[PDB]
Amino acid sequence: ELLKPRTLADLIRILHELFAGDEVNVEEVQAVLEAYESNPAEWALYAKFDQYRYTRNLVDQGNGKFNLMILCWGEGHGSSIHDHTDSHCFLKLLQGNLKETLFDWPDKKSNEMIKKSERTLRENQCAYINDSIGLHRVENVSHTEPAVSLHLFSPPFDTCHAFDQRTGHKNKVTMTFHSKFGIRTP
Ligand SMILES: [Cl-]
Ligand SMILES: [Fe+3]
Repeated sequence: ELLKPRTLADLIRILHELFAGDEVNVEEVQAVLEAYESNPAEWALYAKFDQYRYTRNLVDQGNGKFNLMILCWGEGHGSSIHDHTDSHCFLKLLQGNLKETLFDWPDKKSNEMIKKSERTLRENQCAYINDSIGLHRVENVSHTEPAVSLHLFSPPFDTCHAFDQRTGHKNKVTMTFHSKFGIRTP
């Protein structure tokens, strides 16, 4: 029975219930993420920015079932085109706006990766992707507003691929945490 999360802590408690088993009800998880109304005071601890690129800030390890993290995007910061390592990805906006550009998996032949579509994800909205759907790039294209997003990855993963938009060629990337549980982790 899905109830509205009252706070980030309540959300986390509900997520531990939704991931208690071995499968994932994507629509329920997305609905509860969307229903949490972002409260900046509740997540300020995790919102640690870097001047030069976006940061990944671990919030909860989901009793091993998921990584819940907060990504902090300075003005003009964005990601590579990337996959999600056979995991679910839920992305909820906590502050600002992000542009999500979708791409299909490349063919073996070296070719330009052409976007399928793009959209603007707005405060409190929750997007979903997995490798069966395709690849994406996420960007804060704002010149004046930092963005903050809440990401849930299940199962957790520490590597993925970045794709060269010019060729479709992929390279393995190891993701690093800027902080864990509010503590800077150099
Ligand atoms: Cl992502
Ligand atoms: Fe992603």
